[PDB]
Amino acid sequence: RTCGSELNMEQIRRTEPLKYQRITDWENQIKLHSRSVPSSTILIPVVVHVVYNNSAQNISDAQIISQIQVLNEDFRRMNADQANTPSAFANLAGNANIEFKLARRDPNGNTTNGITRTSTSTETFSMEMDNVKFSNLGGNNAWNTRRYLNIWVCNLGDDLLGYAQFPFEFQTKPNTDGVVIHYKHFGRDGSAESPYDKGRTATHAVGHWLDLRHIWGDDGGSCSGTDNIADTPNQGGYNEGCPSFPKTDHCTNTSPGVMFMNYMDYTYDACMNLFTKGQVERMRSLFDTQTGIRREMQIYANELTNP
Ligand SMILES: [Ca+2]
Ligand SMILES: [Ca+2]
Ligand SMILES: [Zn+2]
Repeated sequence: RTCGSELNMEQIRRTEPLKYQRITDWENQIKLHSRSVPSSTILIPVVVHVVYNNSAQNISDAQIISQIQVLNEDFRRMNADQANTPSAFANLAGNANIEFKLARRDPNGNTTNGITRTSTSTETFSMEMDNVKFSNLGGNNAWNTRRYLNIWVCNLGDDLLGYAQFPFEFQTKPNTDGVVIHYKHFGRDGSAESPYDKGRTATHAVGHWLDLRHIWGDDGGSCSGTDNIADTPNQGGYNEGCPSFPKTDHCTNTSPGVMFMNYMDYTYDACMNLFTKGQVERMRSLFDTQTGIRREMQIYANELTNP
């Protein structure tokens, strides 16, 4: 598994002090136990931009709808494989109470099914250029990122499964906010290629878009980086595949060990089955009705997701 949304804090501090200051300011300013975090289901209008250079990349509506279903299961703890969560970690599992719905009104007020399809001469898209997010670079412009979650689906290449933009970048880069997913790994079963065939590449990416970091701290394997979530055990490097429970490492060397089945690890889709309650608090805090960076998304979410 490969994702382009690392936050290697040691590297950022050494090379980009303004970015480092923005992240530390971000972490100092989060108020998880605020009275103005909504208690109700948070509704997210989604628009999926299919950007395709061949027929394989022009994935079906059924395939896209299955991804929306997977997001609703994972973000509402309605995933059947929650039965796989070790009992030692089950008391920490969270229900984000976030719902996703394809948009039914586009930004100019036209009716839509929430899926855009754009043909392109670009053979492979680059995370560095973010070219998939711009019509003039062969991709497709984002839809008002204060009101829609944009999910681009394209050919990212054999190595990258997806990438997201973090919320601390929203103020400086609002037009590229959203998530990009490799077309081979979008939706559940169907055209999705094993072992990333259960729609978890988007769950993981959407977690980044909702302020979560890789559980091991993007620190090359050390015990020094953090994901800023206390209820995710300190972890060395990423886990891949599907380890056996319990897996201990040099950072958490006692049972129940590391939470390799967390969506924010790098394990196979079928190996993942939970967010924690700490991760859920972080995600929902973005919708704080007083200071939540994504609070405007709830104002017209109902109108934008009704035909
Ligand atoms: Ca942690
Ligand atoms: Ca680590
Ligand atoms: Zn990631």
